[PDB]
Amino acid sequence: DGGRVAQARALLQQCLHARLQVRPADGDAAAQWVEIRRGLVIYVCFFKGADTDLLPKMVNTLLNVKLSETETGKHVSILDLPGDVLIIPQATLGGRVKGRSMQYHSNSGKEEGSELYSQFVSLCEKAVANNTKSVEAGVAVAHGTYGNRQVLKLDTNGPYTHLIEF
Amino acid sequence: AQARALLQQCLHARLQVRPADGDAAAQWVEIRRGLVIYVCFFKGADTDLLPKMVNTLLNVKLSETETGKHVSILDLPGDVLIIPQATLGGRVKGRSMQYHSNSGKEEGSELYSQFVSLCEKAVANNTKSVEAGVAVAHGTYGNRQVLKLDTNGPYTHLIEF
Repeated sequence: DGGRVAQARALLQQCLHARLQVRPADGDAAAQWVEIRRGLVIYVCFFKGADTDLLPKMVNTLLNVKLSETETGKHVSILDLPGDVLIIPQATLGGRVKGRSMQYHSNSGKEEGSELYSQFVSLCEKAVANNTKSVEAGVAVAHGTYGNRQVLKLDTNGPYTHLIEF
Repeated sequence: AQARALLQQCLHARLQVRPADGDAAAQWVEIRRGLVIYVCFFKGADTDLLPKMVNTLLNVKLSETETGKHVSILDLPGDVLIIPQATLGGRVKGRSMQYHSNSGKEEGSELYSQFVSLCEKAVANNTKSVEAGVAVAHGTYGNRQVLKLDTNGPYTHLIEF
């Protein structure tokens, strides 16, 4: 691969339930939240200098990878389970250790990463909306607010965590 | 490649360490404010590099203080929860995963135990950790890792060895 530099990183966990803060408390206004039920949590990090075709490859790969356990114990995709999807921006996955600190030099800048993040979210939403099984079961796609603290509670039957690099 | 570790910051975590057996309820461990270390060991991993691996993970600055600066889990100080997680070594192959480079049961189990033991020893040799009564807890190798996790931002990092 000649040292071809990575383009993104995604971490995938299975959940029974997730609750994610989408706005922090602000004075008299309480923090605001989104939840999902049984489903897939995708944590995403984008790197500088990636191909124009990265996002549809990521959507296709991640929604179709067979990581969700059926009632028989067989592994299917989130689209086939079917289940919810929660997307969490997680640029820290790009951090590389230097002494006792992390460096994030390969990470997309705030504007680039924000844009890629909104786009990724929207493509996932559409892909789920194109999927018959998902639509008919009423599954939902939820997502974290870019730039915020990802206050997350997660309930699992084994997160079954995988990492996929683009 | 020796190993992969995934690190997440928590306020609380609860991990099933024995499944329910008939009448016998599931058994569990917990930590409070702490670090969750998910670990995967590859085939051929050198046991003599495990102390350094422990050293790297317990001393990396990922835990937030009230002033917003970061310190290791030993300086925070907080708890440590170690979760076996060889799925982290999976490589995507179309719609499936391949785990070819992961240690087998015999080798994996042994590395895991040794790592756990070295983490315990490292915390017990840390003055600040001992003064505060922080605990190291660990999952059961090869069981289903039933986990509840409560975070103020998991702040998830990945470190390769």
